Amino acid sequence: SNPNPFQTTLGTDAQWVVFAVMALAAIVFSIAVQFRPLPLRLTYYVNIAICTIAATAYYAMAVNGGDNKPTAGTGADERQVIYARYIDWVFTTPLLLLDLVLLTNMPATMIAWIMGADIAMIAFGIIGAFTVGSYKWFYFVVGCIMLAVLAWGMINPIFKEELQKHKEYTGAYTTLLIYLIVLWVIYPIVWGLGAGGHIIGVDVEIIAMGILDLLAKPLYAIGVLITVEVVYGKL
Ligand SMILES: CCCCCCCC/C=C\CCCCCCCC(=O)OC[C@@H](O)CO
Ligand SMILES: CCCCCCCC/C=C\CCCCCCCC(=O)OC[C@@H](O)CO
Ligand SMILES: *C/C=C(C)/C=C/C=C(C)/C=C/C1=C(C)CCCC1(C)C
Ligand SMILES: CCCCCCCCCCCCCCCC
Ligand SMILES: CCCCCCCCCCCCCC
Ligand SMILES: CCCCCCCCCCCC
Ligand SMILES: CCCCCCCCCCCC
Ligand SMILES: CCCCCCCCCC
Ligand SMILES: CCCCCCCCCC
Repeated sequence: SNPNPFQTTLGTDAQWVVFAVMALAAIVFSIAVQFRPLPLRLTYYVNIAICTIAATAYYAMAVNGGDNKPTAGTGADERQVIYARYIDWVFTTPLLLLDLVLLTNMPATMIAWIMGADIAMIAFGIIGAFTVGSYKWFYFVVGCIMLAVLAWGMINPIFKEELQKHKEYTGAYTTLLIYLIVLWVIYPIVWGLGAGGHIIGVDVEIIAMGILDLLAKPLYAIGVLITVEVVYGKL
């Protein structure tokens, strides 16, 4: 029970690796956008911001994680709480959604509640992360419902023509969004096993979310950027 409940040099090394990749992606996108026509540049800037924020967060986690503070719980159930990741997510997950929202004609009211659910989800996550005992699962479950809500909203332009910008390319939107949803559903599983249940150790949770973050940010960004380039080229 509660195995390996503090970050070690294993977790720290993993964070430095993810830091390096996020920083490199931000730099590469920042140089690339200089060569691209103006209508494409917003999408590059969104992804430059995502990767820059993530690099900053991983720098913070790698430099400070060895302090083995703060913690939640006492005695044998005490476990380190890494909370920088939530500060990352409250800014980057709306930007990740924005990547796809930019490919739609969703009205402002709809974008608003999708983004609102997203921010709520992260908020319930960090509150749950610091909550000792069974009430943590109320936060968890409501956060999971918020993921379902934001996903439902993002799904609607797929089959609602009035929400579509360029219908002939619904396929690219659909594919990117399914990729995003698959990855995002893994995050609460990791949280449930780690921050929530104390079933997996802190280094393991670090590595798992490191892998997810690489897939969900710079690899996802490359997919989005390729999509908007190809679509713009065909218009
Ligand atoms: C122009 C606005 C740009 C967006 C606003 C800033 C975005 C935030 C950037 C990075 C967020 C993650 C860094 C947040 C820093 C977390 C601090 C930490 O890791 O604590 C370690 C513990 O040992 C101490 O208790
Ligand atoms: C659309 C494609 C979706 C792909 C989803 C891939 C999700 C990957 C995330 C997590 C998978 C598990 C990887 C984590 C691998 C285990 C980490 C580990 O063993 O830590 C070392 C310890 O033994 C020492 O303490
Ligand atoms: C780049 C960072 C990403 C894509 C982070 C995504 C995070 C989530 C999808 C978080 C989901 C959560 C729940 C649905 C319930 C509460 C716990 C969270 C915050 C891990
Ligand atoms: C679209 C919402 C999907 C939410 C999926 C949540 C999966 C939760 C799995 C939790 C695994 C850890 C169980 C707790 C062990 C103590
Ligand atoms: C949209 C569907 C929401 C599903 C929420 C799933 C929550 C998983 C329950 C984990 C609780 C474990 C308590 C020990
Ligand atoms: C705390 C809320 C942070 C949100 C910052 C990201 C905003 C992304 C733009 C959403 C579309 C308007
Ligand atoms: C040490 C464990 C390595 C796990 C590698 C997972 C990589 C996921 C690739 C998914 C591609 C879509
Ligand atoms: C009408 C059905 C609404 C279901 C919301 C969940 C969206 C699918 C997430 C996989
Ligand atoms: C720049 C894109 C990096 C994607 C890395 C995906 C592999 C993660 C497991 C090693």
